[PDB]
Amino acid sequence: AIANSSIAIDSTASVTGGTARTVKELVRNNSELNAYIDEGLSFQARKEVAFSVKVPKVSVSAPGGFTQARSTVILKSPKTLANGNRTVNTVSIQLSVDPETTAAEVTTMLNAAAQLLFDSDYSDFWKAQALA
Amino acid sequence: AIANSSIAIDSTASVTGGTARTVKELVRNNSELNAYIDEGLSFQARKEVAFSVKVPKVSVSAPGGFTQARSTVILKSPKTLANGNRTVNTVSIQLSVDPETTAAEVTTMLNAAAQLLFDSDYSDFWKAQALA
Amino acid sequence: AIANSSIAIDSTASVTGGTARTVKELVRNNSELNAYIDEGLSFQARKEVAFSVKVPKVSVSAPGGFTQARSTVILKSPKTLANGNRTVNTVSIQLSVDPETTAAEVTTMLNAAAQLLFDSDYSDFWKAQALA
Amino acid sequence: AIANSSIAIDSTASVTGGTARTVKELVRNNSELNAYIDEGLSFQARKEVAFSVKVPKVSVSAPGGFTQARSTVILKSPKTLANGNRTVNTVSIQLSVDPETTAAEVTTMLNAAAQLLFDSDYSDFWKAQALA
Amino acid sequence: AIANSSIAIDSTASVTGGTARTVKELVRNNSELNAYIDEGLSFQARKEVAFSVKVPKVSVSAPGGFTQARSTVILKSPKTLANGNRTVNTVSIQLSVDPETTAAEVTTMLNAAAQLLFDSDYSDFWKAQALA
Amino acid sequence: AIANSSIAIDSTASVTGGTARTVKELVRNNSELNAYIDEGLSFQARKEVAFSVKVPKVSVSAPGGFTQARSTVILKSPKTLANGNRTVNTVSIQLSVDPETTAAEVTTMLNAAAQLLFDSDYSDFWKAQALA
Repeated sequence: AIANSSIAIDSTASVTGGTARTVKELVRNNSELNAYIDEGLSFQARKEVAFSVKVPKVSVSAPGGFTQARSTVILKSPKTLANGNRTVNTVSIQLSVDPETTAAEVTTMLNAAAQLLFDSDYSDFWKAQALA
Repeated sequence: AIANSSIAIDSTASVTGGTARTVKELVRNNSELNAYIDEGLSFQARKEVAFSVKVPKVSVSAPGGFTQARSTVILKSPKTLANGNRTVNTVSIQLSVDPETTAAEVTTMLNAAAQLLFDSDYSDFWKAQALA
Repeated sequence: AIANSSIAIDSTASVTGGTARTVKELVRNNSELNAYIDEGLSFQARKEVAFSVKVPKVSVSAPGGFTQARSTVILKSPKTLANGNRTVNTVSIQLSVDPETTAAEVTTMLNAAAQLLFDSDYSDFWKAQALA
Repeated sequence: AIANSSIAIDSTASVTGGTARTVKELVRNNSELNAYIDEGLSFQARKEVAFSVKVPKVSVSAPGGFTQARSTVILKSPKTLANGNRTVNTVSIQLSVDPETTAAEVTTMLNAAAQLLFDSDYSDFWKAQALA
Repeated sequence: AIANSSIAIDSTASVTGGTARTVKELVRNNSELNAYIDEGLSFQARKEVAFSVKVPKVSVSAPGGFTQARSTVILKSPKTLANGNRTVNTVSIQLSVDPETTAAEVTTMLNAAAQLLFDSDYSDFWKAQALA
Repeated sequence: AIANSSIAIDSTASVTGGTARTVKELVRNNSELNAYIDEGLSFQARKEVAFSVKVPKVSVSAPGGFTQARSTVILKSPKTLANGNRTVNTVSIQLSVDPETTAAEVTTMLNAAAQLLFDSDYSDFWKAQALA
């Protein structure tokens, strides 16, 4: 259903229901912030999420003088299989903007990308792996 | 920010306001879709979200037996600089689950990851690039 | 200027007027803090003061026995030029005392150094680069 | 105390109390001016301060054509240890500005850097070497 | 003494002596956290307590799946001897516990372990090394 | 948490939870004392705490005359895991302090160290290894 879909641009996103958890910080080091979501689960099945930041550096290429500012979030979800082996399902979110980018342009990018992974038109692409 | 933030697990995410754009496919093949968000803009200033897919491959030495079902989305965003040059800002979202994962465990991961895109708690992390 | 100038040793330095900004931490680790003075500016035009630290290392062939306690601060300041390029002006302050130094001696040193930053006598030296 | 601190930007700094000394100039050569603060002390315990200037030169890199203009001040504080060996405690202040920088932009930098080493919060960073 | 000493298991440990100091962190380095207790002492005579973690790593050995989660706390209390030189008196504590263990057991173990070091029975053991 | 945690120096540590068990010694071997807490558990499920002393030895090095007097306590709490096997969760404590130390400072150190392990700020550090 990635075809004539629909997405609201420059819109406010909200969340209703669910169970409010808490992101507990574990270690901040090496431009990385390791944390975990507290759902009252065991250590082997947590919801660890890692926040990392890559600050821009001066360059000669990169038309504007500096490399892009990258911000990456990886959410880890341990899954237990039928046999009993443990696997981790991950979602990575990486945002690379030029340092000249305004906060309103980043907000538009953030909100449009949020609906890209919760709008119903993309359900089969994420779950069924269906391009059309 | 990233420290004591709350995320509503297994909630419903919606959108209000904004302008409804259609998204129109440009090019296909192979296991790779290319589209663009139509908002009445020029050819160089259009959004252009891309959709990639990596099907589960039958491995041997892996949990479950197969490799993971990778599904990537990249939203591009052209921006013109103070020197007149042209660059692109991107948001890359990769979902990597095992094929044994159910749709409901995937709908939870997407909703959790979508919240760390638009939740007000993680704003200084994306725009100010402030880990804490 | 630098010739017959007067510096008030062991005085009290204060500030009047101006706008009170908060300074916000960006990134930590390791023995290196990074912050930014928040004055409602864009990401490329923010102050961004950084804090470094070198702890006293126990040497052998040194006065007192250990190496010196180094403490560095670098205030950055973005500036755009007449050709549209971006550069950074910096102020670097390094304090290097022996571990046996008392707090009042460090207070005196910091007061003298601060005086040799804002005293009207040393204005041509910083801006006009006039040695005398 | 480098966290939610406070600094006045574009403010006037003043000094009260203390004992007005005099900076007597010793040697002015090689883009350097050696001087000493006169407190009626011995030669082995003076408050020697060195002023150095590094003028910009033409370049092809350095986006604006010139290297930065640097002004350095080193204040030396002889300390006598318990055993009896003599060490020197130094404070370096290096200001590097692009030559296009206005005098108001330099004044703002100087005033912010002044409070960076006399505000009561950073007292823990300079003496205790405490990042937070 | 040690023999026939009584320990109250699963007990709340209070404390009432006053002199509420503050643990201020200094550096972080590699998966560590070096802090110090702010009591107003000298710079090289303060009590620095260091924290460290050694999060479990998935092994093939370790009958239970993988290594334990050890947490260390070293409290360094410096001392000036009569002869004149300096020495540090340290108190290290480690918590090598299997990651599957619950938080109630850890609280039980922490209380039982901390029930030593202030119980009157062990006073001579900690001070005079009176084993028997 | 660890940052800005308060510890009350020179404090009386009480305990009120009940369940007054008894430490019964088992063996002595070489300058050691292996005991166990009598809670009615099984033979290989009881908690054994081992005490050991390492009295000073007159050296030529050791700036203070001779090595420190160390006292170790290891609390071994056994645990049966879900997989079925058995493991031990241990809490070791050491007091390597210089023999010239008075008993008052040793008591201060023991109170400060035992003020950890039951303080609320360090709960997350001991349980989830939440350094930051």
